Amino acid sequence: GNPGYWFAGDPVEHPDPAKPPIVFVHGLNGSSSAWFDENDMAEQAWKNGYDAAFIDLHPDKDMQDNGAMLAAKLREIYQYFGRKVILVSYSKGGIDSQSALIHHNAYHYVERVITLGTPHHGSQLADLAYSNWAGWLADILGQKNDAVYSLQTGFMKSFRDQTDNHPNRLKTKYFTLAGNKIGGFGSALFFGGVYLNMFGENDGAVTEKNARLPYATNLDTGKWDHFSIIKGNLTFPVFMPLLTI
Repeated sequence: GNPGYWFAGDPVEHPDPAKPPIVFVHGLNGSSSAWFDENDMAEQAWKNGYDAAFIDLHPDKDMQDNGAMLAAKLREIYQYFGRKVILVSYSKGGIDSQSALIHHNAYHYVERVITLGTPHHGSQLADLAYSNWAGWLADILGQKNDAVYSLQTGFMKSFRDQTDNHPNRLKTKYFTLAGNKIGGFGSALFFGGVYLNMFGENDGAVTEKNARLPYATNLDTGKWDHFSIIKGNLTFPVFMPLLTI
């Protein structure tokens, strides 16, 4: 995509003050198109009466650069909607989200954060990419860069240390969703799944245990793989009750 660029979705037919706008945050090596290409998430939000905005952050930069950018654009989005937004963030987007709120003081603009298959404790596949490059691994992760590097478990352990004890952490409600379904036969997540099976239950890219935050409302592991977890028809109804206050 185009980093820094954000746009609002179609205006809701029947607006509701009880329904905060949702800012959708993509993952690693992605863009706002993740919510639209072969995905009905944008439609799920709009048809259920939710206003929304979609942002392109860096597909190739770490949570610090993405956190700073996201925090900057959240100020503009807050001004656009005239109220606090909910973040629905996928994969690395969940980490960029926390960085924005905690380390870049974006908490002022956000009601709550819902993370979908975010490797909050790092990716063993990212560890593998920086030890053994696999052809199939490029399909799950994208090509090696600062963003993939920032997903290593060692790097994430350090991020966790500096974030989980920060005073700003307590100012926002966190919710996590995680999958236990490995990629279907013929998908790159089949390989990632059987590899991650050495570590535990996983969605083909992130282990269920690494997709959680100690202080978050950790929603019961669903039968989703890393790609199916962002499919609107599958997970929007699941986190829809959380889209309140």
